[PDB]
Amino acid sequence: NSIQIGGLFPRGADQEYSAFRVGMVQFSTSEFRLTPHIDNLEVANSFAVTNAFCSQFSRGVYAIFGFYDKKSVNTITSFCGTLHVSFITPSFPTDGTHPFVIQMRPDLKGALLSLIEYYQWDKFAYLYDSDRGLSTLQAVLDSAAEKKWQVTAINVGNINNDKKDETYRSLFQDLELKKERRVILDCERDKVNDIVDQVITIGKHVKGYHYIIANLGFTDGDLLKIQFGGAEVSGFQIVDYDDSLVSKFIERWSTLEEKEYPGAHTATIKYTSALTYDAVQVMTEAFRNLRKQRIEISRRGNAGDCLANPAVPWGQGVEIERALKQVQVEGLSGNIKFDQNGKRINYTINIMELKTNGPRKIGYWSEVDKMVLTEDDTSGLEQKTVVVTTILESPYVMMKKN
Amino acid sequence: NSIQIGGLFPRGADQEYSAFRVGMVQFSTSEFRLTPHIDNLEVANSFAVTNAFCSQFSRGVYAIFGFYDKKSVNTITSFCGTLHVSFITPSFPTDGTHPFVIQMRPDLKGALLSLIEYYQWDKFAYLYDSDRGLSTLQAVLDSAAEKKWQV
Ligand SMILES: CC(=O)N[C@@H]1[C@@H](O)[C@H](O)[C@@H](CO)O[C@H]1O
Repeated sequence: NSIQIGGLFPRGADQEYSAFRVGMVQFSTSEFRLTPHIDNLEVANSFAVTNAFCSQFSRGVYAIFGFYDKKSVNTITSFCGTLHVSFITPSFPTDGTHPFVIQMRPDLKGALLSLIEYYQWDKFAYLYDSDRGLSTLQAVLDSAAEKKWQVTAINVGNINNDKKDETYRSLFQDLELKKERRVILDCERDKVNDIVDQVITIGKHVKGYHYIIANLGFTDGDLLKIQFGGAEVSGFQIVDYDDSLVSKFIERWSTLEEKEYPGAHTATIKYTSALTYDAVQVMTEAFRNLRKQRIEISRRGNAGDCLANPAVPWGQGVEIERALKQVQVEGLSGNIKFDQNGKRINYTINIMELKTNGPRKIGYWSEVDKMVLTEDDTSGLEQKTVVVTTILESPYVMMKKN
Repeated sequence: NSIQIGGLFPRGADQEYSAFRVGMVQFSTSEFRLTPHIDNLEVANSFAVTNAFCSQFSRGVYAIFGFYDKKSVNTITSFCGTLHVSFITPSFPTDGTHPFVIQMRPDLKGALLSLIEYYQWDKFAYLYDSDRGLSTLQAVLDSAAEKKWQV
């Protein structure tokens, strides 16, 4: 029953962890029940990640669930490659094929490239943050030559917070040199709200400007401050609140007490936390399929010191990989299915534009069909005031007497 | 007075290791010396670098000369940054202020940003590989808007 797993959670991720415990209750059965070992660490420091991963490998876990930053992702991936320990995470996908990793986050690259091709953009800005890797940036730069775009790529990530008001105003005066009106905010939701706060201050949110929020959590941030500005805003949504399964989860989620489960009394859930809840369901059904297939997975003895030289890989970790990558269930992220590399496949991402009446589902793409949604004939406000420009020159346009 | 040192060298790098051996003989003095432990490894595997760093730390070296890739660099920086071990490298610099690291290679990007200015280039082609990295590519793109370049 007690199947041991390793848990690595950042120190600022409250809702992301509280989503893990709710998954532990919803998916626990009488056949068996997972026994997590949790340690809160600074995810950026890779030595602590190395120390914590070895702190789990010694205790004899069968799988590990955690996170990584740009600095620490290499530590996880290579340790899990030689030790055959399976790793499930909601953090960004690796920049290539890495085994013994189960990346719950879907590949956003195919969404953004297509979304730009829908709007027929041939010149746009792209403010990226290295915190989530430059895999998305390498794609737009690669596709810049095929479709003859002219990208204005600015590493907005490396900035300090005490000179933040001076440099952000200094940034848009550089974006003003080309008269740029098409920006892509490839940042995490926190930096987005920091950018959006400065966009209103200088006043670049009026009729004409068009932004893209290039992350899976469009509705997760605060969007009411540029909703009435007039500038069109796009984004991506993976946590579909239209579906019934989520509507059931939100009912139970909306009621819970916020003292025991921090960050849970709201009506929405972050795409990080939502994937955590679904990550439990993958680890559940994986060991469940290990029972039905009659496979022995318990450790023969002590795992030992992780720095084992020569390197010792336990053979029964392979079947845990093969069982994890055969899971095909339904959750908050639509269909959840994994390829031989652990990348999400068969998935569905919604495209949301911000209008006057709040968020609105307008499009969706798939790894086999792009930009399909036809059509959003329902809803619809039917309101528009066209802007006509002219010049005061007689007799075409003259001011009246009174 | 035999001082012990951690030596981290990749496999395909032979002349680099040659130069290290030459430097020791040229600078070794009569009253103290450098006693290196040389772990030849593949620099890309983060576990290997971790495994090799601890083999040097347990042997009790006083400083470590080595290299790093795009992947393994963060393994070195945090490991030395917490253990206070000194690391000396000719690999490309750290994108930031990481202590206990001695970067022998100087900052090339500032020079390239200036040379492009001298030739008065306004549109050009930039070729790069993701293996070495992209910090210079981040730099040319950082000043492509500021200086009106069509990269
Ligand atoms: C070919 C295939 O497997 N299609 C499935 C579809 O049947 C299912 O309704 C949906 C759930 O979101 O996920 C898709 O991947």
